[PDB]
Amino acid sequence: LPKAVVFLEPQWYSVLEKDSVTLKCQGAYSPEDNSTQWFHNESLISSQASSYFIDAATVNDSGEYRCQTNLSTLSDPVQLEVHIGWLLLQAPRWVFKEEDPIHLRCHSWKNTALHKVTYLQNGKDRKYFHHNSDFHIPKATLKDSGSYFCRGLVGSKNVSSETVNITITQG
Repeated sequence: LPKAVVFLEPQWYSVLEKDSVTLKCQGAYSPEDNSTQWFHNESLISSQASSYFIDAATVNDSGEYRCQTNLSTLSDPVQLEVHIGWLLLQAPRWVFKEEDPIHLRCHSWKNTALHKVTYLQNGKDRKYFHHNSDFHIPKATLKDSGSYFCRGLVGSKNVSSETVNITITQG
């Protein structure tokens, strides 16, 4: 009767190439069959462990991920997106409820450092940071809906991220 769940570790749905992602399956097992079945898009993959680890993500790792065990039925789809760029604005989801926490992160490419970071909403500055820190909105309002992106300096390069559209619902 219980359904399995796929968790992303770290919580970000959108990753950049070369990033590490661990997809966890939460299900029930019986001593006879200890394996886990993983599904990429609609196709069965080779991983039989509790957690599927992607050491260095490629564009081919994008898509829907599902999992099931012998005692847990097929899980709901979990989407993973892989981008190529100097910067990326990450969030746990793109749809939030009102009074819900929003954790945004301005993530730069592997082995690169970022400074003079600016988080923007609808073309306007929300928060500036001299050094790379995350952007936290503990309680989301209806004023928090819109187009977000982050801009910063990777050494000398003035680079901006692609747009993420955040939707805020009431119920």
